Amino acid sequence: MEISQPSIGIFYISKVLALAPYATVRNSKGRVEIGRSWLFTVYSATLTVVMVFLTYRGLLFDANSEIPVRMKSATSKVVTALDVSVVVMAIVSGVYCGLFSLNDTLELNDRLNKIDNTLNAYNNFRRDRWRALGMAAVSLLAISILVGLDVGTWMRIAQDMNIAQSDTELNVHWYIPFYSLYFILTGLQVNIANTAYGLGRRFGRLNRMLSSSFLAAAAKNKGLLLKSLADSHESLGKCVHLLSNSFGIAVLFILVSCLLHLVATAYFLFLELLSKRDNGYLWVQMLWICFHFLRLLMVVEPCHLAARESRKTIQIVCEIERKVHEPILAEAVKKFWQQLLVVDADFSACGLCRVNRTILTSFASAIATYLVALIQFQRT
Amino acid sequence: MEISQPSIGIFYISKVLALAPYATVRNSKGRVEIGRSWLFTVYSATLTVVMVFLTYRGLLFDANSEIPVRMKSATSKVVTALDVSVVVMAIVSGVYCGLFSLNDTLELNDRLNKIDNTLNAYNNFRRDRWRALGMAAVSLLAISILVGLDVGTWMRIAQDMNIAQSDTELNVHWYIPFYSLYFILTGLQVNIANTAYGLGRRFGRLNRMLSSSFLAAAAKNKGLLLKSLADSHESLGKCVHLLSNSFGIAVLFILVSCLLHLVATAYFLFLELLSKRDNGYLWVQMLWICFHFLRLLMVVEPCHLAARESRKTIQIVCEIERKVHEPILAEAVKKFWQQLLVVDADFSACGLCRVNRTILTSFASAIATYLVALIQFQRT
Amino acid sequence: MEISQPSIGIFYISKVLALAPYATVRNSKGRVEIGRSWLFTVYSATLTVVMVFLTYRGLLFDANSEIPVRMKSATSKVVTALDVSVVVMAIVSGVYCGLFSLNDTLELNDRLNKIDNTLNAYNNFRRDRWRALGMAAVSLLAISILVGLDVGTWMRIAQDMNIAQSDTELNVHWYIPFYSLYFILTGLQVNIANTAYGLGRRFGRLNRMLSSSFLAAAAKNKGLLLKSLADSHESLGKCVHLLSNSFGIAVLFILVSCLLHLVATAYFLFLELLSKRDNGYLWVQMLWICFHFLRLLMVVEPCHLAARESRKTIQIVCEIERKVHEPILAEAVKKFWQQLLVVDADFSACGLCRVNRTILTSFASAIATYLVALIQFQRT
Amino acid sequence: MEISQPSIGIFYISKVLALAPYATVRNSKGRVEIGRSWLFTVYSATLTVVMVFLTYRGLLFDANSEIPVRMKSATSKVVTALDVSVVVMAIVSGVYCGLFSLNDTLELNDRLNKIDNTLNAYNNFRRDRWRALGMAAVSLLAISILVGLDVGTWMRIAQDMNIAQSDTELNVHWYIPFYSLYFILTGLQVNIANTAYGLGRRFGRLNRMLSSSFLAAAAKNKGLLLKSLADSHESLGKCVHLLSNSFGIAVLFILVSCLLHLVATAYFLFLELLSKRDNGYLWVQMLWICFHFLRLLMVVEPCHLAARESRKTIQIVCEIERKVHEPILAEAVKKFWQQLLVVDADFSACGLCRVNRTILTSFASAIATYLVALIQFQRT
Repeated sequence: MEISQPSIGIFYISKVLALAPYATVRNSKGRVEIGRSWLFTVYSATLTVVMVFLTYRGLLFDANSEIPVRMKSATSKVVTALDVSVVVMAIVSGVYCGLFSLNDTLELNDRLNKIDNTLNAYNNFRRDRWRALGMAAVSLLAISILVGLDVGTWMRIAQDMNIAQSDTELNVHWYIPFYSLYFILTGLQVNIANTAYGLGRRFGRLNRMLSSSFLAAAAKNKGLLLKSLADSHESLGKCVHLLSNSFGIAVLFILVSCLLHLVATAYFLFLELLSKRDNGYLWVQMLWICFHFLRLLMVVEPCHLAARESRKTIQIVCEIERKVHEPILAEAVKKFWQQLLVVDADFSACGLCRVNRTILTSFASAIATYLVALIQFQRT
Repeated sequence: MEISQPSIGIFYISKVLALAPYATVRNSKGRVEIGRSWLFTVYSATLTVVMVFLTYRGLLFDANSEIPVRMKSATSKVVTALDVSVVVMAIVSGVYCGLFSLNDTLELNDRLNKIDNTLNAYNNFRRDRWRALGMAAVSLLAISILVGLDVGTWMRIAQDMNIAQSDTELNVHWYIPFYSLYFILTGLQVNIANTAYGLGRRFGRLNRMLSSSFLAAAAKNKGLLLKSLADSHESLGKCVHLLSNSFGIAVLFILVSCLLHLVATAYFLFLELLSKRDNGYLWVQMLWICFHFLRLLMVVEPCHLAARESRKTIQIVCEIERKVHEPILAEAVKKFWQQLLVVDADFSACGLCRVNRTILTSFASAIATYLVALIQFQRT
Repeated sequence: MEISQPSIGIFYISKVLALAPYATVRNSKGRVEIGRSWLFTVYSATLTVVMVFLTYRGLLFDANSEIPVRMKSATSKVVTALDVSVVVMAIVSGVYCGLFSLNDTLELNDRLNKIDNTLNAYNNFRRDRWRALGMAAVSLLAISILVGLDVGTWMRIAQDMNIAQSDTELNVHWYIPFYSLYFILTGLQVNIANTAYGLGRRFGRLNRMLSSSFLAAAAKNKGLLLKSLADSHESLGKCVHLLSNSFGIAVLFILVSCLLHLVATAYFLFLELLSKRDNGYLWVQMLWICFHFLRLLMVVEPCHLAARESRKTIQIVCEIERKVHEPILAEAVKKFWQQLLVVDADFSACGLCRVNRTILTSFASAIATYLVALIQFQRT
Repeated sequence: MEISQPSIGIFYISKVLALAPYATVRNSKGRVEIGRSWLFTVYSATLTVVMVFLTYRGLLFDANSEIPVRMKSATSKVVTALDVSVVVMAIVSGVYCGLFSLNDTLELNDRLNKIDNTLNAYNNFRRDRWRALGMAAVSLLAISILVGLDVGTWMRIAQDMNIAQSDTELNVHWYIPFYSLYFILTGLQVNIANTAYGLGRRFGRLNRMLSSSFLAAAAKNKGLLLKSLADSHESLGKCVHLLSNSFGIAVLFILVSCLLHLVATAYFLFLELLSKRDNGYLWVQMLWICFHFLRLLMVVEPCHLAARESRKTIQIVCEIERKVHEPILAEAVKKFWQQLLVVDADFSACGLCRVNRTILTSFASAIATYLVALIQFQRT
């Protein structure tokens, strides 16, 4: 997990959302030290347990209410329970990752500090800060707007089904912890995306530096510069492995949540389209499909970008080999090419799957198969 | 995207079909310069928007007509809407690719000019021109014939269902923009196939030159020739990457269109075969299956051929290593083998999938699964 | 396609079955020359066309008879037509491969002669001849027995359904060309399996020779021996590619036939088990499942064995590197290791799929999916 | 198969469970010699045949009883028969593997003795013994508890359905051989997991030794130490191949058993949940799901761990290359890197599939697909 000064806003958002239980004090040199915050550690554990219990308490209350709002039919009960369960597993995995990844966070940030020093010619504090804040603001605004629309639509649905001998508005009011869990999930995805995007961006900066220093006395300094670039590439690969080892189960549960959410929400959209009972509900479900697809991209694209940027470095080095003539420089380029021969670039979610754009194709095939099967389920 | 003098006819076809908004003036040396044509740029954007709007306007008109011809049943409505949607996405992606790939087109054609100069012993202007014109003519003739047959069959179907209190012929007449979109899709596929086939053909010419110059004073010239061949192979690989980066989303949407078209048309053929209501409709649907399979091959085969031709070069170089004895020549062959160790050969459609003949197996499995599921859908 | 003196019996079986239209005259040196036999070329083409036409004529006759025996229900009609179609495509592809693979056959046999000369210490004429004749005899005996059982069972079924106003025995008698096509398919599979098994066996002999000559004046001869082994390995890989290029579509259609046959026969076995109408039919269908699984193994196992044997050579060479000290010998082993780094070992069926034991897992998954879907089809 | 002094308890458990028919006498040096035990060889074969026959005899008795307990409905009959069949195939494959893997067991233990001598600094007799005994005790306790719960639940179900004119308790009493087969399966899985975990643990110890001796006169000894580490890594890879060649079909049938068990038990849990007839049965089925998932992990995780540990050695060696300067030491590290370039690390179950955590994803997808299809089967 990355905590830098440009992206300190994302870290604060994750910290208040029980995902980054670390206390950071900025040094006079601009470097950010990281240490365990036991106050926020117990706060994160307590908040996760309490709000997960509250979310399931509201689920049971809706199921045991006089007039259920969401847990009405057996199919609706199973779909709603699964919808809550995937969010709960994703946020719990994210909090667990944040609690037990302090050492890997320290190693990742130390390596990133060294890499940033190496690539100081391509650092942009303003652009990085605005990109990080923009991504966090857009994600939080999107989830806030969709939560407001969803709660309003469900409040209207509850009012329509309301009977004078029971209250249905409180049933919608008891789903507030579920939407707060959605906020925690959004913060966790923003934090993971920020770290993975930073790794891919630094890989791209390394490739740009290689091409700008080797394809567009002095030879000793140039060889030292190439040695620094090779060390930075190896360190960036280790950083990718650190992020995978720390948040692999979180990414895996995010992917599972995205798959189940897309299938279930599309199935509900088909049911409402067949019934044609409400139009605003259809638009809200379409927005939910967009949100789930966007967060799937937000977890998939950064890993694919990092892998691609890290895998084109060997082609750049091959060109450098075809262009180098100096003995010590050619030996250094040979060492770099040998290192790049066996680099493990792809992001792995605990070894279950490799996180790249191929996951999108697998997700699309699985969504189509399960959706069609559910249609046959409904007709029968 | 390739624009050469032998294949200038395909470029003109793509230009009038809103896919190649580039102005090319032939030099006195025979080289074709390429520049943005703002007249054809705005023409391509305007034509795409206008005819897409007209196609969907005709779709809505058919759905809102007194007697619908194609949008009759809910299953028919969904299938017809999806049939129009995949064509619209494919042609829009192709036009978008053609609008924002001028720089990559310039780089690809510059590299191809250098490669053609290197392999001038294997260039055949007459054969290349006739192959390109033949492929374009066959594709345009096939789509023209199938459009005429489809509109005639649908006109007959509309006449059979016609009632004196409504007009059904105009419903078929409003599907003309959809068939024009089919023409644009055919032109886009011809352009992509021409570029990819040219890359694979040049890879094969490079392999032939390697085998004819190294397996069947002077040594310095021979080593320079091998250096040119190695540079040509690297440039051809970069050309494949340029084509993938420029038209990857177009190829991906073409593949999606082919998959959906094959599944939907086969499902309609099964429905008509079960009903046994019309025989000419069955033959037209069979021709549509042939056309969709042929265009799937036309987008899949060139990429597979390019990958295979580029991947056998390393075996040829290994034989050259086993046959070479000259010091400078052996060093050059060693450099070539090292370069060929890490070549990225497969064509990638935005990283979603690798375009080769394995896609055919995946398509066949997916088609069988979805088709059988649709049969169970219809029986229920 | 391999035609050697030990396996000349398999070649004669394939020749009389319209699969090997080659005229071979044995030399005084024991080498078998191969040339096109226009008499057997036109015989193969004529026999294939005639018996394919007869098989489909009998299919149409059964469908148009007063009391159909196999083409009774629409589901039965589709299953029986597909059962005939896969056999027809497989045998036609095999005959087409045999007609247009004379040059590759010549190259493969020339390479195999050189390899056999290199590995003459491990050649066993008696064992190879008895293995080839045993495989051919077992396959022909199995298909003969199953054809007799199938025709007897169908004759009994026709007699049970017989009505005095029609003849049903002639309906079974018109399926004789279909069973002859099964014989041609068995011969084609035997020929392909013999060639692929020979390639894998020679790979294993090469590995044994490497381990027995390098792991268990003189150094110059030993280096020459290693050069011969490296050339033999490269030639064996080219032989695998020759077999793939010649009979890839035949192997692909054999795999398609095996998949469709297993699914359809298992579905019919489930139908008969549900009906419990006949027990001998159930046993015959179980034998057909065994036969289709065995021929699937007969086409899959040899390719997997060849790939495994060719892929363990690099490990043997790595051990030789760790054991070699002589300068020229170490250089030769380095060249061999470099060659083995980039060997294309897996058998490819026209690039559609890689033929190994992974195909068995894919087949099992596909069979389970389609079978379960067909069960839901039948219940509905 | 591994038989060491720390893990001698697992060997004894496997020996009394007809899985390790080997007689071992401990030497005065602490080394364990292994030889065929014909008494236990015939005991293993006789016990396997007898109890398999008894399990199927009880299955037939339940099917032919007046009031069947488990083989009541046709769906129940098929599910129960498949449940018994997968266990029978798994235990039979395990016994067959144990009977015909004496030579590979000898080779594996000789190699492991050499590796343990090489890595004697990281051997922990107490920790290894307690880990092996703990894993065996936990697995046996879990299967014992679940067998007791399952037999008690089925006894209660039989008592509820009991009619005065028949006995149903004996029907449950005749399923005792099936539960004994479950015990044999648990012992076989413990033995396989112990061997695979030992291989992965030794790979990790080798990586730790490499990092502690090369990253944290004398140079000759250090080079000899690296040569020993390289030999140990190659020997560990050969040990993984020995385990795969010996117990590949056993692992494959264990995977098939796990897949079928998870699908069938989940389907029965869904049926009972829909019926809501018994709650204790639901809890027992949930425990069975946990047990099948845990044994799937117990067969999948060790292979994935071994592959990962063996695949990070090349990265460690790359760092050593970047840190080494001594000529003979650098040459030794170059040899080690060359060896690690082409290491076959993944565990293969007879080539059908590669055993790693990707199997979990494939299993999850297959389970979801078959389960949903079975739900549609039940509703229809």
